[PDB]
Amino acid sequence: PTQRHTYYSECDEFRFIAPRVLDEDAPPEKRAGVHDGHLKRAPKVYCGGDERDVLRVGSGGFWPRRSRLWGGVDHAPAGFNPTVTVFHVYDILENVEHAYGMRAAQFHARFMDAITPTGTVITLLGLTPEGHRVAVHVYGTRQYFYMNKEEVDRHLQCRAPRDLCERMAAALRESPGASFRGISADHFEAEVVERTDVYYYETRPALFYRVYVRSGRVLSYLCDNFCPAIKKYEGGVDATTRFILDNPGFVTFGWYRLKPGRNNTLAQPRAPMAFGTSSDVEFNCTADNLAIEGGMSDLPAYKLMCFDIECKAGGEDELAFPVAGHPEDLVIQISCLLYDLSTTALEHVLLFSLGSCDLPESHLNELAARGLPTPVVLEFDSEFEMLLAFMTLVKQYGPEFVTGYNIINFDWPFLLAKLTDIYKVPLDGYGRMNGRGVFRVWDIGQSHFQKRSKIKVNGMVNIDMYGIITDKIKLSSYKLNAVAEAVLKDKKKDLSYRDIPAYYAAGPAQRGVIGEYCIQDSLLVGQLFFKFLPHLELSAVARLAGINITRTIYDGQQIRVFTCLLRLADQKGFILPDTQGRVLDPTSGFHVNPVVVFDFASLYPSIIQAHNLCFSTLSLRADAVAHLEAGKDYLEIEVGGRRLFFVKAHVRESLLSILLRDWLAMRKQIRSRIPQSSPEEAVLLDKQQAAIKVVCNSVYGFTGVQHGLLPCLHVAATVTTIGREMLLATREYVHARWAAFEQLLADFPEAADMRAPGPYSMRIIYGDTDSIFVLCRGLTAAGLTAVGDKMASHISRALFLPPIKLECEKTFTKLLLIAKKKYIGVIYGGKMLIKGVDLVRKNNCAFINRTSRALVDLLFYDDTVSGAAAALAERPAEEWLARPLPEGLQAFGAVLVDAHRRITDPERDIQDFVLTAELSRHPRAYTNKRLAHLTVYYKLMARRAQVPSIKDRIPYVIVAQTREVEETVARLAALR
DNA sequence: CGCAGCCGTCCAACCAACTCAAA
DNA sequence: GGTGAGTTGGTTGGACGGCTGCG
Ligand SMILES: [Ca+2]
Repeated sequence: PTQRHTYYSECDEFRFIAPRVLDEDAPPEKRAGVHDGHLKRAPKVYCGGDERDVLRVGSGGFWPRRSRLWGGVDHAPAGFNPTVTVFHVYDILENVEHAYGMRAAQFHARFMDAITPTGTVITLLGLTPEGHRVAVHVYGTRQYFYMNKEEVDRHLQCRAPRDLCERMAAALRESPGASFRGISADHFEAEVVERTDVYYYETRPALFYRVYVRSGRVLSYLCDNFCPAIKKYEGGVDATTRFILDNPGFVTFGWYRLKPGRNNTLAQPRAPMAFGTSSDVEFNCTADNLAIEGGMSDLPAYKLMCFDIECKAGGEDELAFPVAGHPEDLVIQISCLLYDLSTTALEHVLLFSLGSCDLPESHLNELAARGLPTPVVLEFDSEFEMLLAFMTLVKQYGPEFVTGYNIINFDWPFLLAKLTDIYKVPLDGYGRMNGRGVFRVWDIGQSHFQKRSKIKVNGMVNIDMYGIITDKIKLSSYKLNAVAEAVLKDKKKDLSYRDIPAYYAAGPAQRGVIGEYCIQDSLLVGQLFFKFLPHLELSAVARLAGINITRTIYDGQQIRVFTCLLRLADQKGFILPDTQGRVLDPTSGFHVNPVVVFDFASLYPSIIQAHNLCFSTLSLRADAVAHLEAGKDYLEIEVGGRRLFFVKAHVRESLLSILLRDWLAMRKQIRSRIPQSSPEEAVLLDKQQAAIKVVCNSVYGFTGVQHGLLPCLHVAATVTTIGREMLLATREYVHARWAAFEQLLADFPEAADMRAPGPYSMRIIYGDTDSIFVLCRGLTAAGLTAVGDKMASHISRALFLPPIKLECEKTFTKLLLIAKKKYIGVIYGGKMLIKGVDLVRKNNCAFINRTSRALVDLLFYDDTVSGAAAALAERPAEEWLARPLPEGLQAFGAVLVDAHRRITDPERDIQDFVLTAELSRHPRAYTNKRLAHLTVYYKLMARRAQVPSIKDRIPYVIVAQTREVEETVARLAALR
């Protein structure tokens, strides 16, 4: 081939690592540990009693393939050549081609020029509607950056643009390493343009050199090593972003059409021996050969692989957590389920097994009954053969989407550690590209218990359902079984990691039980994936933000806003510089008068719009605004000690304000269609409106993150300053206008029915970041739910400006304020809401958890306890030491007395009082020694001097000093 | 009877182990 | 990616108060 394929298509030799337990009639002395040594035969697969080599492609293969090429052999049917008109892009790659490298391919001159002598090529990855895999390579996208003309001319004595091209070329030749060679001024194109720096209102338009560069590597050097005295603009912008922004309409995910170019040129199909990727067909084109295909929105037949690995620790402890760098800690099985992402149908069930494995009739009957495919079990003699066969599947079937549970944190890191460290397989050919592609995992950072990681593989969207579900569903435990019982309501089986070595050693039937359990977990995760449809959300954000779905997952929130801002800033002639290097506090207490929550709809975005906040409307200096009129043409605001100014929208409209304005218009338009739309559309529209929400809410954070892409702490500080002043204005208005019931009634004549017995008062009692809680003494809760909408409306007219809206969320009938962001309350509908508090403690026993709930539930649902709890707030805490406790709390005390009785009673259901831990270590002293579970294992409290199981959970219950348990532990301390 | 020394008790801070959470 | 797991429970050290001994 023209570019070498770097994945394995042939293999004669490998490091054979396999458990000695797989050898039949081995004596017990040999039936332990692993073989580890080289073997000189082809890697091999056994399936249903047939054998094939792993890397043999042809008829009879034990797993499906969607690969045209294998090791440069074209396995397409004779004369295969599908016409491509429309195709759906899901991911975009950017790579440097060199005309010299491609000289043996049959490419037209108009492509060769765009890579002469080098150039970035954008590769669109997709399917046709018939399910043919396509790559379209787009030529001609130069990256570019700007520098101020007067600073450049003065700094390095340039007269005309080709001088700057020579200066940059020289700065490449003279690099500290030999990293840039073959350079000329022609690697650059430079032109003079007029632009304005995005920062500050006073800033004049100036002449900049816009410099075009052929490679992101060349750019990254000039934007760090060349004239660092001169500030640079948009040097961090990648070729993908330039491609998406420079062509109106274009998207990183969606349907496209091939079409004639400006000189009636066409896309050129590549020959098979010139393919860059594992695709059925490939094309060269330029961006004028492309258009969006409007009216297509159905996803094509992409394939999803859901996978899960089982591992067995092979060292001195068979029950320790396995470590990939220890050769003897093996991958023993991999379940791999292949779905069609468009129909949601499970198409294949593959189980890779080290050692023979016979799946149970029970399991095979259950799958057949559920209508699912019959599993193919693939058996391997060694761990290398298995990992190579899984990676061979990944390259040959090429699943566009991959999922699993903790696949980023464990399964991929363990596999790729094994493949790179133990075995020495180059991963750069195992993605969509045939070599030199990204295939990498990395650790997030200093996070020691929560080991967390990211992955990028070219052309493969990794979505981990652990990430999706932790980001969505509030749960006590995120173990996959706990999630299956919570989300799918489905009580599936367990096999412990402690059971696995005992099962694995027994024989093929017991290794089958490991298979059943492994398959079943991948099925649960597939069902979770197609419940949440997370690809549709990530797709929606990718389309909206103008970034690929890969960056949508693995990069932060900032790049989303940055890319949108960059498009808009360009339209308006701005350029973005490359970044260098209290009365609201709750008096805690219990309220039995209704509490209305007012809450600002999207406070920070609505402030940004209302007050026209932006980089480009800010000023720090009065002579910037001395020609304008105060209050009319600009806002003045003291923020963090500085006097900031922001010109109002009719002087200059904020770029942030325009982004937010336009997004919220789209969100309305979509949500207006949802009730009319067909149920297939209704889910898509729901994903679109959700994508817009997360992008809007990220604007505030984007400005506030220092050393971010485009920071402006003055805007973030003004947003939060205005937010604080708005909450106090809300409090002052509410207190001043509605001091007396008559004033409320004059504004809302409904209040005549609402009026409850006793004194009327209406006071703010808590104020969050963007909500206010109003204690409505002397009003009934029922009508107050409705009057709150009209109050919130009236406040939003009297105060504030048209993008800002205060809304009535909810009415508590009873509320316990505990602290900032901690409260419990019962809503008017009877539902209890708990915020910032856990009433069940994970380390406590059932007796304590249930009794804790009983006390809180009684405070909220017994009005006698509620009223008496309100009476407590009449006095300081110390005075209730002297005075008798208020009448009505006796029923609350009664639950404590009852629970106390139930400790020291016969017929104590001891099972409610069982604490628990798993011993895990060896059972002797360590440091702290007296760990309860050790003294109910080793120095056993109640019973004989040893306990059978070292790695499972010790149940234990505390008991009285008795001159019997004392003697037991005090003598066991001597036995020791 | 007063003062000094020693012992006991209480409080605060730090360190270690468990938990998921993958096996 | 910047903060460390939270959490608790046990152990050690320091301070304060009370009782006993000595002058
Ligand atoms: Ca997993």
